[PDB]
Amino acid sequence: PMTLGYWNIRGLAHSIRLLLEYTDSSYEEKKYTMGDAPDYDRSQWLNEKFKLGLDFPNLPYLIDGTHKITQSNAILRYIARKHNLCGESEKEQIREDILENQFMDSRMQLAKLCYDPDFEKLKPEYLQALPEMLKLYSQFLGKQPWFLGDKITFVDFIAYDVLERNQVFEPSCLDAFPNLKDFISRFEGLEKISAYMKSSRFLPRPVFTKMAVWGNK
Amino acid sequence: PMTLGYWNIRGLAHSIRLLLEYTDSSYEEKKYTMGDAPDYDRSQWLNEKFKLGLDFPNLPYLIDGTHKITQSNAILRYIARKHNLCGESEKEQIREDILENQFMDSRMQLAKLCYDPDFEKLKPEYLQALPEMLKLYSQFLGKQPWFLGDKITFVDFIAYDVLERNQVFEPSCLDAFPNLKDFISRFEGLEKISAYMKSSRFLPRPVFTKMAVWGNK
Repeated sequence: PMTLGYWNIRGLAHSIRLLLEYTDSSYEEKKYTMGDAPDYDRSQWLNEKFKLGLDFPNLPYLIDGTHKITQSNAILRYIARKHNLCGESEKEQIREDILENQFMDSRMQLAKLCYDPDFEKLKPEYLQALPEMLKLYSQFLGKQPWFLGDKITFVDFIAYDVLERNQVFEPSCLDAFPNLKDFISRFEGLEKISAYMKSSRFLPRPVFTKMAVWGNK
Repeated sequence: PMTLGYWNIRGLAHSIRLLLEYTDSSYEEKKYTMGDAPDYDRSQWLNEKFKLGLDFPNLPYLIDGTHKITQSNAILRYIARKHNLCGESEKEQIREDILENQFMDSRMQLAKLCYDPDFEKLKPEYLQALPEMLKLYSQFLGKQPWFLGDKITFVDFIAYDVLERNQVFEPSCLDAFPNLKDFISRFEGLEKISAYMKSSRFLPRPVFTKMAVWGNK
């Protein structure tokens, strides 16, 4: 079937794995392992990086027959397009493109902090800015069950990931924003998702690679 | 008409401006100025940041009637969808999604170097890495006039920007990659483009904000 290659990490493959699971996609996961010692060995990946036929070899990568895809957003969009989990009106396509990029911005702010040796000094700073961020997502979701209204689409898999992951980092962050909390419960409530989370193939942690100072493994 | 708000910089608005000119779009530019002294005064933007009705207030923004849009890729996509400067087949949509994100990564590698105070120490590393980056883009463009084949699309506006920008940073970088050189020439040769470049509203520099150690103004 399909092939999803990535580190044995949650990271950029989380929303991908959930969507594949949700759409009932048939796939195999090629999971790469990293070293621990001062040399975080990546030979397992680098050895076949150029032998899979990728135009821009990267992790994660999806291979579906003739289609070799890299870049997590392109991979999501690909599966999304195949199952109609995309925005329909231009109104919805706009929100989609905004959130797709907005979440990628949020995702990267956590990543920067969690890989920085000065994590301890920088963390409080992050936490003070976090509620401004969460407020805008809250404002945007409103009374809607999903981010583009009534129908679940690919952005919700992205949203879930970056929102839920912040809740592990700082457990109480979403408490002031009920609708965000409910979103997380509603997503996890979805039949295909809950069933997957109760399986042994889940993998919600480690969040980051072994080189991170937080959420590393 | 439309409104494009951004710093008085080339930056992330470059490819949007070009695409607006090319599509014959009518628009006004709300350009913001930054401070000089150790306090890079951004009050000009900050004062109205929350008064324009943006969901996720940010620069650049595009307001088109009821449509308020932030995130440069969402703005590009909005205009492109309007004038059909997008990919049609899934094959084209894939290359489009890959490229959008791949170009965004390239754009960010240069930005990080040029805003870094250790710029003079880091520049050598970037330069030795650049020739792997451009080769992948040559490989991908091949003998096609534009990145999705024969029809020009939005990714070409992104492409031109980051490729041409590297040529300003390092004049000889595209030397080994003729098709990339020709792409730049072909892009600049487009009627609406050349005309715009010969106008007083072009603004190809500064490349980065006043805080950049390179390309700053």
